[PDB]
Amino acid sequence: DYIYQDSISLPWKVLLVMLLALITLATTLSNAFVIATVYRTRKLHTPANYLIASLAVTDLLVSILVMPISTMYTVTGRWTLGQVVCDFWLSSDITCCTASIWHLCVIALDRYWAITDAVEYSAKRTPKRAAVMIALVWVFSISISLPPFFWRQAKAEEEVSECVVNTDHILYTVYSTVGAFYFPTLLLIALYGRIYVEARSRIADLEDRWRTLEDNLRVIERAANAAEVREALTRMRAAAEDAQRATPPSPASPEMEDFRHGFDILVGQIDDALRLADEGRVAEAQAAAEELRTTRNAYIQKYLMAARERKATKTLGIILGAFIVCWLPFFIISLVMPICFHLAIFDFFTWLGYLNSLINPIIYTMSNEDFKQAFHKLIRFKC
Amino acid sequence: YIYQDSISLPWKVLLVMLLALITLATTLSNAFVIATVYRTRKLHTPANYLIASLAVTDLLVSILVMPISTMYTVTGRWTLGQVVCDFWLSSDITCCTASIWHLCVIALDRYWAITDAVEYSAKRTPKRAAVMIALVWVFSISISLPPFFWRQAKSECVVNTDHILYTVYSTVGAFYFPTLLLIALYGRIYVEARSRIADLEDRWRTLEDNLRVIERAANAAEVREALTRMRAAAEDAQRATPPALEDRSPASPEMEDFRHGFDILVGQIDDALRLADEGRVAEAQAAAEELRTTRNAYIQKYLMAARERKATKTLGIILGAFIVCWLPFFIISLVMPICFHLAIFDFFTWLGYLNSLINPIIYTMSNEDFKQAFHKLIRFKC
Ligand SMILES: CSc1ccc2c(c1)[C@@H](N1CCN(C)CC1)Cc1ccccc1S2
Ligand SMILES: CSc1ccc2c(c1)[C@@H](N1CCN(C)CC1)Cc1ccccc1S2
Repeated sequence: DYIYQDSISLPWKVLLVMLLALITLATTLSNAFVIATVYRTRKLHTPANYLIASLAVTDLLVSILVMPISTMYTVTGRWTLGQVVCDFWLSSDITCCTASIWHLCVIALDRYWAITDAVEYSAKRTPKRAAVMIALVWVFSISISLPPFFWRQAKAEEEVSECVVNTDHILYTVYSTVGAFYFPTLLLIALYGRIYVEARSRIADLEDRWRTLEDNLRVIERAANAAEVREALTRMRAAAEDAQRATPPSPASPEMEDFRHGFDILVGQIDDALRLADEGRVAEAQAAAEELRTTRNAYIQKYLMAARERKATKTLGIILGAFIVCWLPFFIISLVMPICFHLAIFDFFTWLGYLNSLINPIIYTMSNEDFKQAFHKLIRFKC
Repeated sequence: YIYQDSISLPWKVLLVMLLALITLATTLSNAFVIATVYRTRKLHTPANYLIASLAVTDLLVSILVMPISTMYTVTGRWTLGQVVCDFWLSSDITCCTASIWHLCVIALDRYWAITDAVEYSAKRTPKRAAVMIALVWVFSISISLPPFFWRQAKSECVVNTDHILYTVYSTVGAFYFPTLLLIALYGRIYVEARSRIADLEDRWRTLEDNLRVIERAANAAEVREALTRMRAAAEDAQRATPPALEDRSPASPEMEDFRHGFDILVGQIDDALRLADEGRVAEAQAAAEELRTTRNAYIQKYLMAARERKATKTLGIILGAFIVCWLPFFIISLVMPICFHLAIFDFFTWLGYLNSLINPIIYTMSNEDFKQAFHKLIRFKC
């Protein structure tokens, strides 16, 4: 029994409490940054952003209930706080960190329902629905941490020298590891590959509907009779109609209302250029095609931003990517620990795992343009 | 565009040849085991009954799954229709699931055989082994049952991706959960074995040093002090039961020989203590020379514990191979939806099936009962 913390000198001990309390703080500020931004901004009050808020709540509770106590226990190498504190430290640590994974999946589940059931769930999605999901996330995270302590009743010790999870029951060693990490993690990897292709699909959908509207504008311009024109317009009508069915979705930006109003305008123009041929004016419908092209240049160069909506999916992929690299090495290494300086690196991937609670809100700021401007506004880098 | 069409007929033939070889080798290997168990009277145990039902499982892969797979892989098309695609996946999922869970039920028996060695030796019957077999199959079934329960409501054969819920639940409950169970049950028993060898490897160091002492000892106080600690070492060696024999029957003939061997050696310590009371010391040093000869014969024979830890390691090679077989399938399966690629996905499916071959061949290579059973069959020995 040799604690390696003793070999590490006082200069580095200080640097490490400094560094870890920095991380602890950086996490306390970043997640507080998000929760305030959501609550204060009326624009952002959505069942979508509540999940994002309750995620930062969770990651904030790591920087509060877990991370500073870890800061002590990691640097020192001994647990001075006793048994009942060792209890709630692990309980909160598993529960918070569990809830942060399950808030991610409840987020991606809402994003799954926002697309596939876009028609259905837009009515179903209330704050109550977002709230009940949040409640079950915490409640599950609790009942993951609840089993170790029900069993602890047989032995009682006056003094405590160390605080790590119970390895007595293998049953709840696996159950926790999987139920808390593996299961909802693999869930998110599945919900990403799901929605990544969904985005890839609906963009090919509308890009093909654009090639319809693009080529048929060339047809109307080049068509020498009234029949080839209406033929183009009828294929443009059914294309704009089909394109309308598929919509990108969370705060729906003013620009996006403008591309949907850009379609109702465009369909308004297809209805007029048909009335123009009914009036018998063909070379006018070829001037109405010069018109549609200007509406195209107005709204569709702006629609070259549905291409951004697909990239807004990739950012959740980067969360998933970061999330994994953070926690997985812990869960890789934790199972090999009994067989396998080594205890130093186990302590490391716990912090690397806690580092997710920092990394989750900073991504939203970098990725999401709502928060980035909220961010630029606070420090005043952008007027 | 299906790439099976680009692959030429000569290689098509080599691949049905290779896969049907694997299909056969698996049909042969697992039948080899099941026959050996039933036929050998020595081997009839609830322990090997589990080992048999594992080979049963792996045999059903070489039957229900592998020859049908052999076709669908080489051609690239499923000609057999809907109701066949149903039972092919059902059997494939159920068998391959049962093979992971027969492994864990094996390691669960090995866990209860060691840690609860006192308790479970009475609890372990064939009935106890059998009910476990049943729940293994039953679980494996109810993993394959949901796709079909749900399709009732509403050219190629692959698993249902409609419910992401049961895409995951199946992937985890059938593979990830019990695999991680086995990795945990191995790290459990690997250290458990390391512990019981270290206990008695330390007891060896006690009785060795105290023999140096008594050989270098000049007094009755120093000798009797040595003898008391040698007695209590044998008594404290008796609280700890040995791992090779805990997996055996607790009352085995080999076990009584090491416990009676302790009673002999302690009986020898009782005379050399009584010898010091009479005032005879250098006679106890003729008695100490006597102790060394007896101890070496008994300890070199019990030095088969170097073997018990290694008999655990053979499950470690199974766990190791098993994972290397199936994991790449489960690595790739999650990356497939996003990410020529379908060629290698088909490959780790066969590499996964290759486990059904690799499981019984290990028992032969590892277990010395089968190795001799094998040499006898083919007439390897003159
Ligand atoms: C096999 S040991 C094990 C099993 C389950 C869980 C953990 C560790 C948990 N640790 C983290 C480190 N902390 C010092 C103790 C609790 C890791 C985690 C992370 C995120 C969500 C849920 C969980 S549950
Ligand atoms: C995400 S796709 C998926 C999900 C669950 C399972 C499989 C595949 C299973 N495959 C293998 C290939 N075979 C053609 C069909 C069944 C693989 C396997 C292997 C061992 C034990 C249980 C299982 S259950």
